Amino acid sequence: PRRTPQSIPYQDLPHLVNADGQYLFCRYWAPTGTPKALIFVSHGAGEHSGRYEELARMLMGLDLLVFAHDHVGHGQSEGERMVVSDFHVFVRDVLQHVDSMQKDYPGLPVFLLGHSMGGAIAILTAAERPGHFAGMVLISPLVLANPESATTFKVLAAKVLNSVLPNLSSGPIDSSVLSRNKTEVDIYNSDPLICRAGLKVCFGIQLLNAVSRVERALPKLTVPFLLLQGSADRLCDSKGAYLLMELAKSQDKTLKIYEGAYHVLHKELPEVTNSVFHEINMWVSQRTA
Ligand SMILES: O=C(c1ccc2nc(C3CCCCC3)oc2c1)N1CC(N2CCN(c3ncccn3)CC2)C1
Repeated sequence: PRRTPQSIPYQDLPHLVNADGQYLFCRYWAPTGTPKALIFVSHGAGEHSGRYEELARMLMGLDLLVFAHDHVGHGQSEGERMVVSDFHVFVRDVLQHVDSMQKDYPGLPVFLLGHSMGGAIAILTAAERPGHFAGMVLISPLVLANPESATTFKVLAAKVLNSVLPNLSSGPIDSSVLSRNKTEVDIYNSDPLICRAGLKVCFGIQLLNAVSRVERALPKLTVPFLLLQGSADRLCDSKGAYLLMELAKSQDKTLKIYEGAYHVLHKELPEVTNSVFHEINMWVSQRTA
């Protein structure tokens, strides 16, 4: 019996098998009646789909069918943890899931919501299907990395590759600098489905590939979007938010900057998180009326 990394049989769980034969754990939040639209939620590196429960419940309350999976190497899905052969695998697997849901609900508009790496995945998914998605909501998407961090990582990756240095990775995710809400930090840290290990050089290289590919995709993007960004984001530099506003060709694009807020806006201080939920609710409501 194929089992999750936590030893639970997939036969008992919602799942999909991707093109590489790997089982991905799925999550669904369906309203009681006919949905007005579909929305795929794309989580970031080191986390998983269960971290979106409250956002998904809000969106389902707007009569959308919300759906997600754990990206390969994450959460309850198969794969070596926080490894991917090529970043495109994530996008391919999103497109499989979206295509399979759309055929079950033909004619319904489909939105994307993504955070951080999951925002880069959203951008690249929309760009691979020009004109197809109804909208995207991006919470601190990975567009430009913090320049000092990116340089540090490139130097590390070069040392590791050009001197074959062993047992060296980049640092782990530091949740304490990614939200001001200490309670949320503690909740995240004790989640059994996150990855707390150092980021491997091979995965970092794929995140740099994502950044490069995002920049090439931006001038091609036409999908409507809402972009939410914290000014004190230590991971996804706010300069990237401005680059997305500048280069996307979308006729419907809006940016809200949260002054002083850190990266994880949907798990931030209550004044910020409450606003984030409100803004997403209004923006999606207006576009599914
Ligand atoms: O997608 C990411 C992520 C993680 C690590 C990264 N490193 C880079 C750069 C580094 C330089 C080279 C180019 C790539 O980009 C990343 C993106 N995620 C999702 C985010 N996490 C943070 C922790 N979280 C959290 N923290 C506190 C409270 C609640 N949740 C959940 C979401 C981080």
